[PDB]
Amino acid sequence: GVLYVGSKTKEGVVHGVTTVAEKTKEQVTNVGGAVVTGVTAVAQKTVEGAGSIAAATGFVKKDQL
Amino acid sequence: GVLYVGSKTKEGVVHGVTTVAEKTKEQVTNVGGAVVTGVTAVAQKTVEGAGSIAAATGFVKKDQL
Amino acid sequence: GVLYVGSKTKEGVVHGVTTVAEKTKEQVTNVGGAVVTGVTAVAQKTVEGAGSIAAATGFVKKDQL
Amino acid sequence: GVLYVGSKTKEGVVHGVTTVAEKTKEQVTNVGGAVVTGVTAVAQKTVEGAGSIAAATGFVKKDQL
Amino acid sequence: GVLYVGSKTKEGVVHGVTTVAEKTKEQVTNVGGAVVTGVTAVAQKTVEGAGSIAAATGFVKKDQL
Amino acid sequence: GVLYVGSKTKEGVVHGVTTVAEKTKEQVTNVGGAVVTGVTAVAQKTVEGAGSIAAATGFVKKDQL
Amino acid sequence: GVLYVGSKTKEGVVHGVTTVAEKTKEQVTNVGGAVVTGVTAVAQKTVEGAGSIAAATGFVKKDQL
Amino acid sequence: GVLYVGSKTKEGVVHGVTTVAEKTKEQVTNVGGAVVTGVTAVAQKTVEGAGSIAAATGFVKKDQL
Amino acid sequence: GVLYVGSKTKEGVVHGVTTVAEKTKEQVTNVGGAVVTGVTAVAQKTVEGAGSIAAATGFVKKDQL
Amino acid sequence: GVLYVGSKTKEGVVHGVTTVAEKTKEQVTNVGGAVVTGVTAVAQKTVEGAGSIAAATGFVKKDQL
Repeated sequence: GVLYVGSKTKEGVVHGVTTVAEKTKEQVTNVGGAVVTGVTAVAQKTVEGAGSIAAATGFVKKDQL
Repeated sequence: GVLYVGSKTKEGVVHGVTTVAEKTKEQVTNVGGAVVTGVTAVAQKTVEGAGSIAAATGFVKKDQL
Repeated sequence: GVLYVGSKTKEGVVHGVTTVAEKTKEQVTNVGGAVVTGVTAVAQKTVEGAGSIAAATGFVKKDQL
Repeated sequence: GVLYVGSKTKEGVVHGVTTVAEKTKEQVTNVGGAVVTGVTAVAQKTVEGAGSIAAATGFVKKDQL
Repeated sequence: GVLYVGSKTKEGVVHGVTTVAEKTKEQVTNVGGAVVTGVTAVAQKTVEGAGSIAAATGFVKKDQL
Repeated sequence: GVLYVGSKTKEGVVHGVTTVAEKTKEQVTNVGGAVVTGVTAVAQKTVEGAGSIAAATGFVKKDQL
Repeated sequence: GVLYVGSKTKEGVVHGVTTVAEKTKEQVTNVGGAVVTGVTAVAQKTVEGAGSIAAATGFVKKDQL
Repeated sequence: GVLYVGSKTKEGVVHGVTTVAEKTKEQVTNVGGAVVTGVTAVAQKTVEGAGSIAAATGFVKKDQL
Repeated sequence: GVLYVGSKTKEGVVHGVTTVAEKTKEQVTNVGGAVVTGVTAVAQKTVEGAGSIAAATGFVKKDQL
Repeated sequence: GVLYVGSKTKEGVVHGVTTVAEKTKEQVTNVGGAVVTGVTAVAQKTVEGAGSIAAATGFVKKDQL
């Protein structure tokens, strides 16, 4: 069991990520893959089970078992 | 069991992500894949089960088992 | 069992994501894939079951099992 | 069982996502895929069942099992 | 069972997403796919059943099992 | 003299001031003065003349010359 | 004289001041003065004349010349 | 004289001041003065004349000449 | 005289001042003066004249000439 | 005279001052003076005239000439 009393629990918390990103003449050319160019924020508590993937940012899988 | 009393629990919380992104003459050319260019925010608590994927941002899978 | 008393639980909460994105002469050319260029916000609690996918932003799958 | 008393639970909540997005001469040319360019907000509690997909924003699937 | 007493539960709630989006000379040319360019807001509680899809914004499926 | 040609002049312009102000149990007790608690927006071009006051927000004067 | 040609002049311009101000149990007690608690935005071009005051926010004067 | 050609002049410009100010149990007690507690934005170009005051935020004067 | 050609002049410009100010149990007690507790932004170009004051934030004067 | 050609002049410019100020149990007690506790940003170009004061933040004067 789990018991909290009068507590202030902050679990999986992302506070105030400030970004001032100035670019000029940007070019991106992806080809059949995965690209992430930006602010990201993932918060998780519990992930269970055989063969599990959690908060996969930019994941690429080619499986041929 | 789980018991809280008088608590302030903040689970899976994303607070105030501020972005000031100035670009000029941006170009993107994706070809048959996955691209993410932006502010993202995912909050999760519980994920269960065999073969599970949670909060997959930019995920690419080619499976031929 | 789960029991809360007098609590303030904030589960899976996305608060005030502020974006000031100024662009000029943007071009995007996707071809048969997945593209995300924008503010996103996903909040989830519980996902269950074998072979589950949760909050998939930009997901690409080609399965030929 | 689940029991709350005098609580203030905020589950799966997206509060006040403010966007000031100024563009000029934008062009988008999608071809047979999935594109998302905008503010999105998804809130979910419970998803159950084998082979489940939840809050899929930009999802692309080609399955030939 | 589930029992609430004197509570203020806010489940699956999207509050006040403000957008001031100024564009000039925008062009979009989709071809046989899925495009979303706008403010979206989806709120859900419960989704059940084998082979379920919930809050699918921009979903594309070609299945030939 | 003043001459404009083909111009886009934006003089004294206040664009899109967004406010999400959540309060709880506020109390104000003014006594014989000046109080401003709110969003304000004043735009002016030209003010002329001896002894002039322009866009006075919260002004208090007791003059006994 | 003043002459503009094909220009884009932005004079005295306040663009998109975003505020997310959350308070709880605020109290204010002014007594015979000047108080400003809020978002303010003043834009001015020209003020002329002996003894001039422009965009006075919170001004207090007691003159007994 | 003043002459602009094909220019982009941004004079007296305040762009996107973002504030996320969370307080709890604030108290203010002013007595016969000047108080400013908030976001302010003043833009001015030209102020002329003997004995001039411009963009006075929180000004207090007691003159007995 | 002043002449610009094809220029991009940014005079008196305040860009994107981001503040995430979290307080708890704040108290202020002013007595017959000047107090400023907040984000401020003043932009000015030209101020002229004998005995001039410009962008005075928190100014206090007692003159008895 | 002054002449610019094809230039990018940034005069009196304050760019992106980011502040994450967390306090707890703050107390301020001013008495008949001047106090500034906050983010400030002043931009000026030209100030002229005998007996001039520019961008005075926290100024206190008692003159009895």
